[PDB]
Amino acid sequence: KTVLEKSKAGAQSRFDSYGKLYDENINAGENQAMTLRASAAGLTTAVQASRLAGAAADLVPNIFGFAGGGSRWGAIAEATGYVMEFSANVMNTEADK
Amino acid sequence: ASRLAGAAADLVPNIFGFAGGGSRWGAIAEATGYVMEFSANVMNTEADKISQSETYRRRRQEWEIQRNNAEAELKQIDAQLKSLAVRREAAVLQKTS
Repeated sequence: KTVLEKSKAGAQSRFDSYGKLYDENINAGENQAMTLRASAAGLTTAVQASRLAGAAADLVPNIFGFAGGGSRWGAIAEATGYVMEFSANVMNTEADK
Repeated sequence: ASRLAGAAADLVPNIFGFAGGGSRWGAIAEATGYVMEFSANVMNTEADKISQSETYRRRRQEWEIQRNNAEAELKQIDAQLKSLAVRREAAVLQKTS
């Protein structure tokens, strides 16, 4: 009986240890790190978007004033700017989270 | 930070020299500098210092479980040695019989 009781205690230790880890899905440190990356990602995205929008201010009137594709020579760069600077970056950011 | 402080210093007469928001075209650059060079930068930096510490904490937790498993076995074995000793005495009594 004593041997079985020691076995029981062994299983009980494992049960409680895995129970606790299971319940504490994400630790405090892990939550702080996730929070910081999420905030940094938001800030980073805001910068990429602000930086592009700032530049866009001098491109928009050329985009509007000229007609054509390759012949405008600027609308494509701004459109592709948005696609890589913002859309691709946001998708990858969300995928990582 | 020192690289940014230099770049930010260049904007002081451009920020406090103009009343307005985005139309200033100064503050945007200062904000893109600060937010990406320092705020997002440091938050991500700390996020990895934190996850590295958590990585080690999780590793210790797994080691704690394995140590405890071994400990439980040591206790079960001592209990088994005791039950065997009793069995041995019974064998001695059988010899007496």
